[PDB]
Amino acid sequence: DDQYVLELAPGQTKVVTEAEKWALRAEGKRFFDITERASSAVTYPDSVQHNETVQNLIKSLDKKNFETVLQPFSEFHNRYYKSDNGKKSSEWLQGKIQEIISASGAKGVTVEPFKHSFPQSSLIAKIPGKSDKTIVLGAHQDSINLDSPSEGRAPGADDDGSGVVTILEAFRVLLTDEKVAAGEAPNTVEFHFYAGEEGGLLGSQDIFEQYSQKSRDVKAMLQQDMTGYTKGTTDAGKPESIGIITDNVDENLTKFLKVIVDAYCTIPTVDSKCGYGCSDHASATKYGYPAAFAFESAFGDDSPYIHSADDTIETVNFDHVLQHGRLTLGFAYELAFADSL
Ligand SMILES: *[C@@H]1O[C@H](CO)[C@@H](O[C@@H]2O[C@H](CO)[C@@H](O[C@@H]3O[C@H](CO[C@H]4O[C@H](CO[C@H]5O[C@H](CO)[C@@H](O)[C@H](O)[C@@H]5O)[C@@H](O)[C@H](O[C@H]5O[C@H](CO)[C@@H](O)[C@H](O)[C@@H]5O)[C@@H]4O)[C@@H](O)[C@H](O[C@H]4O[C@H](CO)[C@@H](O)[C@H](O)[C@@H]4O[C@H]4O[C@H](CO)[C@@H](O)[C@H](O)[C@@H]4O)[C@@H]3O)[C@H](O)[C@H]2NC(C)=O)[C@H](O)[C@H]1NC(C)=O
Ligand SMILES: [Cl-]
Ligand SMILES: [Zn+2]
Ligand SMILES: [Zn+2]
Repeated sequence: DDQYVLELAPGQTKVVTEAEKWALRAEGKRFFDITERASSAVTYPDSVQHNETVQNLIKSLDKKNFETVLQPFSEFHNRYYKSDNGKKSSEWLQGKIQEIISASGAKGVTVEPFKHSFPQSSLIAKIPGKSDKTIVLGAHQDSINLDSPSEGRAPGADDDGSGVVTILEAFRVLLTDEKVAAGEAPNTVEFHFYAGEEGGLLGSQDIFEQYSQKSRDVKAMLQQDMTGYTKGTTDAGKPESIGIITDNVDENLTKFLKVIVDAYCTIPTVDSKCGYGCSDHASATKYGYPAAFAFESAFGDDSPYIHSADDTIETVNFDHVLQHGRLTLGFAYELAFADSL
């Protein structure tokens, strides 16, 4: 005591100290932290159906908005989920989401905190549709410095500030569609900003456990974690691409994600695996929901600065973030209007 229980592979657990937990992370191992829960097909459209509408919404994306939000978000000393910094950064992000909702005038759209047993709350923004079939867009809002998690500097600009501002800007543009804002889409859309991802997927485990216990009908979940770093790709002489993960994800949903990238982005896809417990999509998968995951690059070309003080906004390519904004908008809109899910 304190003893943390980690799940490193299906049905395989290890009891560790907190220091050993961060040492595992530093070696590249991921896991679910299951300390508090110690014993714990959908067919998609074959092609895009709303190309004219989505192409017009894409013209409203503004890459200056990514940097306007990411700069002050990264100025929190860290956004560590067990720190008062992480409570304050979540409250700040909640205020930014609320400013977008209030300025849209969309009567039924809300954001609410999801409480956890640590100071940093997750955030869920909801766009009600005509049915409770739900499409989820996710990113994690916490950051960590693995050499000193509680008090170490962690700007978290790429990991995962980039994903946060990607889906926040897609959320803003979605609310400019009159039918979506009025609640007339056949399906409900939610934007999730997960707390405590760096501690072992703590916030997304809580959310999808509760959704499963309440029989929430999640028809698709897309996670984005690190959407901004292209220098590794360009240094290697490789084509700028959207990375698509192929393990711990739903195969049909991943095929649909590639349809979305082919239709709405101007760069190609590149497949990789990233292992067990890799990001918050793994929590959706664990609790039985179909999930997919996109990120910045091919395997091994991602930011080498993550989990340190050097994960700064100067490493982020906002033209690449814009490509992820386009795919987020297309994924959300096409599935919001997929009445056969
Ligand atoms: C959703 O909706 C959106 C709309 O919002 C849809 O957008 C459409 O998307 C498609 C696909 O992405 C686009 O098609 C592609 O468009 C470009 C057109 O680019 C213009 O420039 C060309 C180059 O011109 C320069 O160079 C010439 C050299 O001769 C100069 O003379 C010029 O001055 C320029 O400097 C130009 O050639 C094009 O002209 C053609 O189109 C006009 C407009 O209709 C005609 O007047 C012309 O006569 C001529 O037909 C154009 O003005 C093209 O480059 C793409 O063509 C390639 O791909 C075709 C399909 O594969 C293929 O048949 C062509 O031969 C061509 O192939 C060439 O390129 C390949 C690589 O790309 C090579 O491998 C190959 O060897 C060959 O060299 C293609 O036409 C639409 O433009 C775009 N439309 C709009 C309105 O935005 C979107 O499709 C929708 N999505 C869905 C439904 O999923
Ligand atoms: Cl990471
Ligand atoms: Zn991350
Ligand atoms: Zn991380």
